[PDB]
Amino acid sequence: RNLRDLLAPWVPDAPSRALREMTLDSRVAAAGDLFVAVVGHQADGRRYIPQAIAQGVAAIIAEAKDEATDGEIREMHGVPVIYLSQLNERLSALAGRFYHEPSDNLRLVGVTGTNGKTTTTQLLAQWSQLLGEISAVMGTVGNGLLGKVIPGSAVDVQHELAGLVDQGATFCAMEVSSHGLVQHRVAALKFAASVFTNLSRDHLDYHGDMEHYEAAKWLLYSEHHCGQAIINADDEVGRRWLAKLPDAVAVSMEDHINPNCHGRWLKATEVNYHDSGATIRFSSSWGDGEIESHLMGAFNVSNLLLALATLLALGYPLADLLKTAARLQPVCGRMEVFTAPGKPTVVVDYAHTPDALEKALQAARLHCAGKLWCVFGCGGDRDKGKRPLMGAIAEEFADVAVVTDDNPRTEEPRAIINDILAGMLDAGHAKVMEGRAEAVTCAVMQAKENDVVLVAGKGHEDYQIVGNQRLDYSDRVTVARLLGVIA
Repeated sequence: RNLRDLLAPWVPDAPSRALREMTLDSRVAAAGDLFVAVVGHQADGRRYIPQAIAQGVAAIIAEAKDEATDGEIREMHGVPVIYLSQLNERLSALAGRFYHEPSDNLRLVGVTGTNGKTTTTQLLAQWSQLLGEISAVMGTVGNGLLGKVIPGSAVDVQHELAGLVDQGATFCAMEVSSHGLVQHRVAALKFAASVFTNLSRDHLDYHGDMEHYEAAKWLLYSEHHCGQAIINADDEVGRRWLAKLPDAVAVSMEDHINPNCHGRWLKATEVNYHDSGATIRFSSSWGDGEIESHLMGAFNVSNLLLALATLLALGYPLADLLKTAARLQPVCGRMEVFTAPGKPTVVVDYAHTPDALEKALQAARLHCAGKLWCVFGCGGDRDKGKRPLMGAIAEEFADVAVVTDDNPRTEEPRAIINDILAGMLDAGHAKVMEGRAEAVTCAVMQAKENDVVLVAGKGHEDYQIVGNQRLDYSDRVTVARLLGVIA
């Protein structure tokens, strides 16, 4: 890493300096570092140029706005200070070059949209790895090689990606936030593929507003190296964009493929939702097939189909994808199914809000031939507002509501339960059982073979907070033990 080589594409004959790390934060800028001084929200890193120099940085790259001409090379206390216009816009490119273009040295897939981003990202990484990649994820959860995810600027994005390259990653599935995209955080990344789980947004009922929204986003995407575009056609905006993008892949499970266009497509033709997952029959421009998914709900059918279409577009053979599909697993604590011979199906899900609980129950229902049971509670010493709403939801969308404890903390456990019951039309029809373990057991042992039991609120959060004590407890382990299987 040399300053001169670093800047060669933009500033000829920049001074030669060995560079250590690249940072935006003057507080950590150390001997040999490249400090980058940017202007943001009510912030100007140029203020800290003296501090960075005093700390022994090798060089500084700074925003030119109001202070210098683009490419102007200055010298302060012997330290090169090079000014660049539109530095925020160029930061990704600058960092890309600093870190030896990590996105040129693995297959990067970007996933954007409001729903299904996390799951689709995980499925991409999982499936590619089953096909022989060493895969990684970058997301809100965290970054890392698959199964080693560690819990944000354009520089951090490039740094992290370079870290993954160093660890031997050949494939990375990256969640891209709307905000991140707008702030140029992935501007210089070479995406092999871009997955659009949806393109619609709330608050755009005015035609003028939808037009502006689409224009802003279209402009943004036009400035990125998106690679192959894989678009959910069950989204209204998705369909409109597909009509303008003849090389994009159209994906649907609700009959939104237009065969007249002769483009690439993938669609579910039928789904059988059963106890252990979904049997998904699909047709595609690559051929037809059947996948045995071990994921639950209609949304996860969509997420799987998006991942499949993406990997097909990237050239992974259909036969190999089909051969590995049955090994795709649920995201940790998310609609995780446990089945056992002659026992009810049990789903462990993290849902702990009204909206999430409703979605979870709707998903579980699709796999439920018999009665749907819902075992849940609400956290103590937190906002009480959700309590009656979650009560109402369990009553409406499940057949049997089993109300129990979920991290009561220092609050009277039965008071929390009463708050939940208060939201129900017929509280008397709910089952109340305290001791969460006991409640789970009640449901599992009483449910019929063709019933489904949703155990909501925790996912893989393996503790129960009672008073001030974080007690060892796991829904997954409790469920597995009851069913005679291994969590």
